[PDB]
Amino acid sequence: DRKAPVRPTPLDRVIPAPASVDPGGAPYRITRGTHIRVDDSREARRVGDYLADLLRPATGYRLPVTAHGHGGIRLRLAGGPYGDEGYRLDSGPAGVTITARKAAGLFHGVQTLRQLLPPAVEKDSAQPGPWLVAGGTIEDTPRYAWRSAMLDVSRHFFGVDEVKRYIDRVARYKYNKLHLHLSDDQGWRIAIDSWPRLATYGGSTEVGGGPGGYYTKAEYKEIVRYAASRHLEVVPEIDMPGHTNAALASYAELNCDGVAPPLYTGTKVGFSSLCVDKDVTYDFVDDVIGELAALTPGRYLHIGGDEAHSTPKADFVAFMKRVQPIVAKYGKTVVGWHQLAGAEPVEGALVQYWGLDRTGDAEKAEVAEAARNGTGLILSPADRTYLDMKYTKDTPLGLSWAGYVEVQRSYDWDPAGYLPGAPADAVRGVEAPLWTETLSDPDQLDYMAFPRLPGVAELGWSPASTHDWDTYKVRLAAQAPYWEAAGIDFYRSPQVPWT
Ligand SMILES: CC(=S)NC1=CO[C@H](CO)[C@@H](O)[C@@H]1O
Ligand SMILES: [Cl-]
Ligand SMILES: [Cl-]
Ligand SMILES: [Cl-]
Ligand SMILES: [Cl-]
Ligand SMILES: [Cl-]
Ligand SMILES: [Cl-]
Ligand SMILES: [Cl-]
Ligand SMILES: [Cl-]
Repeated sequence: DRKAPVRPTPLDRVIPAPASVDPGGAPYRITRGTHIRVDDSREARRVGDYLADLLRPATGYRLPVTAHGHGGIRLRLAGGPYGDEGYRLDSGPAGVTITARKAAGLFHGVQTLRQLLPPAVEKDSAQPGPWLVAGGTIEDTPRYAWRSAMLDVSRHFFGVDEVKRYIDRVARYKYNKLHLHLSDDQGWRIAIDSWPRLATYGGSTEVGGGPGGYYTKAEYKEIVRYAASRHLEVVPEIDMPGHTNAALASYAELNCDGVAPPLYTGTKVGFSSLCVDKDVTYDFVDDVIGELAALTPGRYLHIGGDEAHSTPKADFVAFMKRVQPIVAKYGKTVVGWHQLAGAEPVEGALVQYWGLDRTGDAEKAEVAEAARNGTGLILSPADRTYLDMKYTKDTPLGLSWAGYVEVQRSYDWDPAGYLPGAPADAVRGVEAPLWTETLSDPDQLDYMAFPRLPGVAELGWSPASTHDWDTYKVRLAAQAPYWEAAGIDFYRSPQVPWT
């Protein structure tokens, strides 16, 4: 009977683990007459409608959203110790109430509520339920404010609707940032009006050849809009000065020898570089960042900086000295991969660490030295949170350059002391990147993202006090029938005792 439990989900059985769980008393039961009652604002109705949309198919209930009356489900904005993102959830026969300071907090509370409900809530046709929500109180706040998921759309392109699907997968677990890898050697995926061939030519293929694709400005604005309605701040990346072949192939004049290389359809790295010695390079960078800044309402622009292995250290430092201030010129905070830690991060910058256990002490020290010097740290170790990494040697998709990453390995660590010598106050949070050298459709994205995606969300959200593999894997095993009912393919790890 694992498809419809006799009894409700325990109040504590939630990913991420809530900061505080106080089970007690009888559950609330949603019945055909339940109303979703919201505050009288466009943003409170927005969350209510989002909740109503999640529940209507499987309940068959009308679930009207109103700002009058005493709804059995109440989303209220109120003072409280909940920050921009925390919430309180109270549940019992008198109703479910979710209280927060800001809409993002109500939305996060919605994400807990959908796991308190039974797996049948994922179905697109009406079900018995019963629509029970365990009784008690959850009081929940995030440990880290940077909790991001990356999608690589350069290696294989994914259109607006496929990004919206992936957006909805991550929203489940209280991620608050969506990092988009918009350019690389195999693709340029954002239309730039000052440099139109970047999209029309540089976007014309992908890994393995054939059609590629790109986002018109309107498509990209719709992605940003959609992400925002799921409370994801979009962090765009234009990788530079390496991983730049699609741009180089698009404009001969950007190449140091003035000859445009061919379009790249392979799956290797390191061979491309912008021309640090040419003035146009910085005209090009300034136009691109300018246009991307304008499309970007979030606070951050990612300039990459990884694997510039055809850029000698001194030219790479030079290049980064010049381009970093362009970002603040257009009003944004710079993010780079942690190679930037070795080219003088500007005030306010963050760096994303993608090293592994085999990384050497000198490289890790450079990153911890930048932390000491005030650079924020985003942690995404390649042998922890790279969702493109194989689980075992038998995984059919993915890469293995970082070894194999089973479910326990991905989950079982503490960002706060992970980097030797790094002040734990320098750690802004975690990211789970999903690179697409090997992935070309959304079902494939799912199989590599699930089941590790929730775990990295937990490292970003939950108190370290709640961290424990043996109890976490029980909570994680409970997702199986939810994912099955939703059509989310996932790797049935033997380490996880699946429900
Ligand atoms: C910042 C990083 S990770 N650079 C890269 C190396 O590893 C990834 C493969 O896992 C690849 O897609 C990407 O270009
Ligand atoms: Cl209606
Ligand atoms: Cl009233
Ligand atoms: Cl908000
Ligand atoms: Cl029914
Ligand atoms: Cl925030
Ligand atoms: Cl989903
Ligand atoms: Cl190749
Ligand atoms: Cl390679």
